[PDB]
Amino acid sequence: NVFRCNVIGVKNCGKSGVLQALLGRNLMRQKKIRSYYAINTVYVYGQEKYLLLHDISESEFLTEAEIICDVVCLVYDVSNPKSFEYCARIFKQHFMDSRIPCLIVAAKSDLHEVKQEYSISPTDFCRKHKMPPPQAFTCNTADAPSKDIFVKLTTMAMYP
Ligand SMILES: Nc1nc2c(ncn2[C@@H]2O[C@H](COP(=O)(O)OP(=O)(O)O)[C@@H](O)[C@H]2O)c(=O)[nH]1
Ligand SMILES: [Cl-]
Repeated sequence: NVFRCNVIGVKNCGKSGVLQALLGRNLMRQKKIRSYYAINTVYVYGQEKYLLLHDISESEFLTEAEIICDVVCLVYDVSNPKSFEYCARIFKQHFMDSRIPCLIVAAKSDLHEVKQEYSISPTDFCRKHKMPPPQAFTCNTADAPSKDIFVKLTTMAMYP
């Protein structure tokens, strides 16, 4: 089965990097490339699934067409202290009452982590809203980026 995931975060938070990481391309190969969607096979419990990622550009609000999905990937940049505030805002605005599972991903984990300019820490925010702990991620690797978050996203997408 095919599952859809909306990747949401500020400009230059690493959304495009997440999509290309699904395609198995590290940051090194990405920067030598001149879509807002990405799909690949993801295996959960030995079974073949398809995960379709949607790059959602930073905006004031999301339309009903942008909201519908099987799982939401809230991406913030650990080197950008204003990145998580957007994720929290979008969540409360569209997904807090949607019964759609959300996963907060701390992208660019290879960089130095700074204090986010939000009243609630990303860790506390996840605990407050029954969400999994913030998932560390980076596509700036020697080999292909880890597909751990994609297995987890697909797993959550299989919720009824
Ligand atoms: N160090 C590091 N830099 C990254 C990573 N992912 C993206 N970047 C850099 O962040 C910049 C913008 O990221 P981008 O993928 O365009 O995010 P987007 O605009 O939200 O889709 C690019 O110049 C990338 O080189 C990462 O995992 N590690
Ligand atoms: Cl954007």
